[PDB]
Amino acid sequence: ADQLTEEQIAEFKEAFSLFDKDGDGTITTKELGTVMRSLGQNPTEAELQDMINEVDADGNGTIDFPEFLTMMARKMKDTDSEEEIREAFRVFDKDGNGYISAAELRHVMTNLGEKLTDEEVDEMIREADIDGDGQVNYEELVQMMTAK
Ligand SMILES: [Ca+2]
Ligand SMILES: [Ca+2]
Ligand SMILES: [Ca+2]
Ligand SMILES: [Ca+2]
Repeated sequence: ADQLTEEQIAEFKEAFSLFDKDGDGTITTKELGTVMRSLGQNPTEAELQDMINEVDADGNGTIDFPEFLTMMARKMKDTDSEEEIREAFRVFDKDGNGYISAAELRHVMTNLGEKLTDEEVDEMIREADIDGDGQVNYEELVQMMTAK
C-alpha cells in the first residue's frame, strides 16, 4: 500500500485551494480558468474545456483533488523515493519470475487462510494489467495500490 508522502499531499492542499477559492474540494472550469490564460489573453471556451477534460478523467467539468494530483503521477509512476518499497514485489513474488501471477497470489492467500478463486484474483489483475500485455511488473503493481 504505497502513495505520495503525507507531507507533500498536505502542501499540495494549499496549491489546490489556490484554484478552488470556495473550498468545495473540486475546482470548476471557471475557478481554474481564472488562473489560466483568461487572466491575460482571450482564450476560446474550447481551450478551457480541453485543459479541464484532459485531466478530468470523469468528465464532470471539475478537477477533483486526485485529478489535480494526476499531474505528479505523470512525472513519476510511484512519486516515491524509497527503494526498500520495491522489495515488497519480490517478497510476494516467491517464484522470482519477475511478474506477479495468479498462482503466486493464490499461495499467499492460502498461507493467510483465505480461500480465493482465480476469478477473485482477476479483480486485482485487471487493475494492474490496464494495457493487457499479460504481465504485471512493478509499475503495474502500483496501480492495484492506488485509484483506477
Ligand atoms: Ca470550487
Ligand atoms: Ca472530475
Ligand atoms: Ca511471479
Ligand atoms: Ca501489464
